[PDB]
Amino acid sequence: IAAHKGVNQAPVPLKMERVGPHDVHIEMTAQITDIEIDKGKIYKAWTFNGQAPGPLVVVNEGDTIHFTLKNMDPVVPHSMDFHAVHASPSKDFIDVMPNKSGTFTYPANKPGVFMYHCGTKPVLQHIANGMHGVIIVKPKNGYPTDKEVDREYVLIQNEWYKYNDMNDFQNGVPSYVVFSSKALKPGDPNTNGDTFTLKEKPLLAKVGEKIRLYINNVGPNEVSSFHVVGTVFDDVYLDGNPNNHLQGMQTVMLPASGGAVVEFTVTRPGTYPIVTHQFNHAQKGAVAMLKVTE
Amino acid sequence: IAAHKGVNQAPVPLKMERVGPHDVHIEMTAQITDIEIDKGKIYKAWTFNGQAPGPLVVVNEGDTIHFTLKNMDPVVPHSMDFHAVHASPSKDFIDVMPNKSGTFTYPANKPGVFMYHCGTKPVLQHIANGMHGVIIVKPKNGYPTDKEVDREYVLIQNEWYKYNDMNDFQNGVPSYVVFSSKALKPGDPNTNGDTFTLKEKPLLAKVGEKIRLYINNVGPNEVSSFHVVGTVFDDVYLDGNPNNHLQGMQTVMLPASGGAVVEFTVTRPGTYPIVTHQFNHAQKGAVAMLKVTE
Amino acid sequence: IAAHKGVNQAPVPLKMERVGPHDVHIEMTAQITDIEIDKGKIYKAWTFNGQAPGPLVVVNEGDTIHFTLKNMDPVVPHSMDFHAVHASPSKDFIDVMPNKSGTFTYPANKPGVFMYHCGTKPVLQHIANGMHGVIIVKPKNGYPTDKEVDREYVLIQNEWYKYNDMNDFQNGVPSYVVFSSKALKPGDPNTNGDTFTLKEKPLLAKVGEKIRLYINNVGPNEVSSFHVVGTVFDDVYLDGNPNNHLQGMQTVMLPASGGAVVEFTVTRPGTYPIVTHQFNHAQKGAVAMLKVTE
Ligand SMILES: [Cu+2]
Ligand SMILES: [Cu+2]
Ligand SMILES: [Cu+2]
Ligand SMILES: [Cu+2]
Ligand SMILES: [Cu+2]
Ligand SMILES: [Cu+2]
Ligand SMILES: [Cu+2]
Ligand SMILES: [Cu+2]
Ligand SMILES: [Cu+2]
Ligand SMILES: [Cu+2]
Ligand SMILES: [Cu+2]
Ligand SMILES: [Cu+2]
Ligand SMILES: [Cu+2]
Ligand SMILES: [Cu+2]
Ligand SMILES: [Cu+2]
Ligand SMILES: [Cu+2]
Ligand SMILES: [Cu+2]
Ligand SMILES: [Cu+2]
Repeated sequence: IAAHKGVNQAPVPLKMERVGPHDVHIEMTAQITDIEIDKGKIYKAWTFNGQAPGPLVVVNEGDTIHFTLKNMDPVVPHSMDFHAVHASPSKDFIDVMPNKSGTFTYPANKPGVFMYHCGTKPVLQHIANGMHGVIIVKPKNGYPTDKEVDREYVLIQNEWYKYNDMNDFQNGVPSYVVFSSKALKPGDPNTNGDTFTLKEKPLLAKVGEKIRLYINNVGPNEVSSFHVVGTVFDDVYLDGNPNNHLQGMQTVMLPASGGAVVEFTVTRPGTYPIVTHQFNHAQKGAVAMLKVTE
Repeated sequence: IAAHKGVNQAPVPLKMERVGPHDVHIEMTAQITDIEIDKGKIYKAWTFNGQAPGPLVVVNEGDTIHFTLKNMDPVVPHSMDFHAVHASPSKDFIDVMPNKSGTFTYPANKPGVFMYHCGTKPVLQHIANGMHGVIIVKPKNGYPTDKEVDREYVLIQNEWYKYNDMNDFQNGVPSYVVFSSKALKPGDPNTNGDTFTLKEKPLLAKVGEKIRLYINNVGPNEVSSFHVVGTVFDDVYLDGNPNNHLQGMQTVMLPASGGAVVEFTVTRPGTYPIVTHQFNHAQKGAVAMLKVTE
Repeated sequence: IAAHKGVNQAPVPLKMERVGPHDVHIEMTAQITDIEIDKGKIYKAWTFNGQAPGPLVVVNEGDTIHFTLKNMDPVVPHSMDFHAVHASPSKDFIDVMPNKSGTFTYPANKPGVFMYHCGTKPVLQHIANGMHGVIIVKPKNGYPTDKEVDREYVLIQNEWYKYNDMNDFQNGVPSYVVFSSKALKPGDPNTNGDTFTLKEKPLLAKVGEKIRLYINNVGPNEVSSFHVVGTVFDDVYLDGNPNNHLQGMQTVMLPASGGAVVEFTVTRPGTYPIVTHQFNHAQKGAVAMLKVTE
């Protein structure tokens, strides 16, 4: 795209504020940002807020979201689809033209770990070029294992293909498959989907802790066989709904767009890889590390 | 196949009749029929009854099926495998030669949404060329959410490859991935697996309704990440068994041959896409629409 | 690998012995062994004990495993990762150099049907060349359907690619996809992952029996749509955990590394194919047979 040549828009922080007991304002941008997806490889991503996956959004079950999208792309229209919400797609997930803004409103009345993404046609193009992320909706009455959890992180899986290559997006294998982590609390890491960051700067935990991961596989195209080496998931909630409650799973199957809450215990000091167990994807990037110390 | 050149056998209606409180007769054909799978693209499909996927079959839990297959193919043998039934494959799913008929009998004692398909070797060839469909077995005591449902439809996912190309069927990506809908009640649409019909003639619903979809992914080869844009599934029954009961799922993972009953609420007027969220498949056809009016 | 040319190390039996009420010794080898994976096709596999998948391991829930690996490979390091155990990967799943041994100790405190595999980098290479298998951990209080089961077998799914070809392992479709069976009791078959053995020498059962299969899909890369032709699974326990309890499933979705216990009834005499319903995989080998007699 000739209007993207040389464009590298600095990342902009997510803006969010609660405006009532059950109402929240969220304010994101669509923007064109260079991301290093593998060592030496820059992808001029289409993003929300200059991150891909986009910034983490967390709301409470029952919250109405009043969402604004500011489109900084000079030429391409963008939009937002949150999987958390009940909405009319053809009224509420519509395009925002270059250099304009749009505001849309809709309720999040289901707890869980939901994908969000651009919904502009062709959707595959928009998601593959980087316009994906996660919204977590916290359950009103929690999960039944809340009191057992010591520490929590967010992980997102995505793929990268040949740059803006529709034929590759539809017909090709991924070039890279990657994890990212998005921050829940001050001090947590906040990364982009790349092959290396969570290997070189592992997530951190303490011996004996029960870890919860909020996870989503945003695709665009692949399913994920999510596994943590050296442990067994004690509890799994499919899509993060507390009712969907599995126990003792070695590996969690995630459809494209699928989420889960998983919880496991790290019993001994050491570094614990986190993988998709489709090992062609692992090999192409999708390995994160959790370093567990005394 | 030289004996298929120029062959285009008109579709024949499914014949079905109840012959006892727990016994039903079903009568299908195997036939060679030209189907438009994408605009301008004809596939000379191998079919049941001149539809691909084949016609919908609905029986009650406990019904014995007395199934007859009339093979109208001039040269290729065909057969029937219903996933609903308990049967001896090597006695009851056997071939019916060109211009002959065979009758087989077997019980459907498990509720759910089951694939059926030809079982002639090589099975991949027979399923890929179009010999697939769905049988629904209705549970004796229903589903626990029956009283909440306003409206229901059947959707089937399948793939199409290069015409009768075994190498492509085994080694290639799909050319097209498509939905079809099969009628449950008078007036419902009844379509074939193509890229466009359920975009141009959407399924219809009313604002506020709870929708149930009977869904099956017949493959042959891919798994499906089934999602309805702008809603969350309130309830999911895996394989349509009322015991397998998930809640609040954004996306349902379907193995090849896998089914589900899913239920969701459409809260606002508009058009709601229905997709597999493996967006390379979506892009290659697998998008249906649900138009929701006042 | 020049040091593997001409190498074909005879298979060595698994050594296992109980050394306390909750402690077991296991002793395996890593070795280079020619396996016939399809008729006329030899793969010089990297294996545990000269079988691929490796030998079956069965322990009780609560057992500590004291595992020894003897590396007979003349040049490549190997390791062991059991999905059953809680362990520090970077202390307990470490490499054993050529012509050396290592002993590692760790608890299996979760019931189920777990993958094991080499964990040497690049893991994809080690798993693809044959270093995979299953450990079953038997639940302390069984499964609730134990008393209904007549007969049981173990089945494992894996893929084979172009020989030791990293590009193919990461980017290519499988050449073959295969089942194997591993013995639980004297007289049961014990086979390697190949296209033909369980077609030519089917598993055996009697009319009317309820069959349990312990199943795992070891990948490396594909997911599995597991189905038995001519029946419906009465009960399914995901990952073999008795809590994860589905009913009436036609087809069970298995992630890569994913397991299950499945149970079904064979009602009539005949031969019952067992497949992955991703029929491109079936066609490339992944069909086993169960011959059911009076
Ligand atoms: Cu309130
Ligand atoms: Cu507002
Ligand atoms: Cu966009
Ligand atoms: Cu979506
Ligand atoms: Cu792929
Ligand atoms: Cu703790
Ligand atoms: Cu009766
Ligand atoms: Cu009859
Ligand atoms: Cu046929
Ligand atoms: Cu089948
Ligand atoms: Cu494909
Ligand atoms: Cu209603
Ligand atoms: Cu004891
Ligand atoms: Cu010992
Ligand atoms: Cu190894
Ligand atoms: Cu593993
Ligand atoms: Cu493949
Ligand atoms: Cu019995």
